[PDB]
Amino acid sequence: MAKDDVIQMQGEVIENLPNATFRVKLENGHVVLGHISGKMRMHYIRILPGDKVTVELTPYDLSRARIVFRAK
Repeated sequence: MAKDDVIQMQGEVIENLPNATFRVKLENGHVVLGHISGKMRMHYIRILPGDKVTVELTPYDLSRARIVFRAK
């Protein structure tokens, strides 16, 4: 199936920063920085270092992605 250049990766949080920003490391070890938003995200969720979450990398670069809900 064809589509944009968006790909969901499975990584774990490594650090936590303000501005609704968070860092997660993929399988290669590289950490990506992004922001978390949405419905379940506005429910005052609990985030901590070591949690499995999904992140969608953008074509802009490999140093900025979108924070997605936890890894199913």
